[PDB]
Amino acid sequence: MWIGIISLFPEMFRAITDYGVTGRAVKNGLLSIQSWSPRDFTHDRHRTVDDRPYGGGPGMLMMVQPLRDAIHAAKAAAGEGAKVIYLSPQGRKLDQAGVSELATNQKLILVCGRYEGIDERVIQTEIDEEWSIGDYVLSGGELPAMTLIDSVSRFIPGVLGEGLLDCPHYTRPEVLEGMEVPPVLLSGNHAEIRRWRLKQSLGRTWLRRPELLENLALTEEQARLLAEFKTEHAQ
Ligand SMILES: Nc1ncnc2c1ncn2[C@@H]1O[C@H](CSCC[C@H](N)C(=O)O)[C@@H](O)[C@H]1O
Repeated sequence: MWIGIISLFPEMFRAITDYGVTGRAVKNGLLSIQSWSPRDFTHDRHRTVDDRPYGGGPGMLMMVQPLRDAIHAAKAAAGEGAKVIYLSPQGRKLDQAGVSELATNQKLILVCGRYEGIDERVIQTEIDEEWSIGDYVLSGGELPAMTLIDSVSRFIPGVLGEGLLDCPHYTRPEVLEGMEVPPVLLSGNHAEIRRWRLKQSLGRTWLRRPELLENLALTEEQARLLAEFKTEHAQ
């Protein structure tokens, strides 16, 4: 996987380039990242990158020419089949399934807005798809870009060595403040353990995200474990 970045603050990406799973993938070559900043495509003395919006409005928009030039340069480095993504609260809402679709590309170019955004005609001319990390607003496309890169990298084979929320987890000591590790975790029974996990997963998804379960086709075993969870919950 190759990733080109267009952003006014390339340095922010160090958060993904130098730490954890992501930094190691990068140091090992599973992942590469280059960035072109619109600031280096500026022609004026003040290096201008924002511009006024037609029709009035609150903020600024990214100046079009320095933005397009930065995008063109990433396009030139990357070539054919490099999907251009614009991070935007107006794009498709990201979820594990879309992360899957994205992880399927070998080359991506991510476009990071600042201010109130980018010119509609640049989106229509330069971008293949818009993606949002969630129904809320950030002041930049960097975190969203890094978020996209992080979740997707987890699918590349050397990076790490289905409907429900995960179950609770436990690790040393066996009793922490009078609270014990559920005894099944301590038995060695592979299936009694797997059963407790699926059951806790079903119950948590019910308690916290009942709507995920409605989009799930449960097996009879899952229905029984849920029904069983719901019952020992009324106690
Ligand atoms: N939830 C979210 N997902 C992805 N990008 C987001 C985001 N919130 C903000 N951004 C990024 O940061 C910028 C500033 S906020 C922009 C909101 C503007 N009303 C909209 O039309 O664009 C956008 O250009 C976007 O790239």
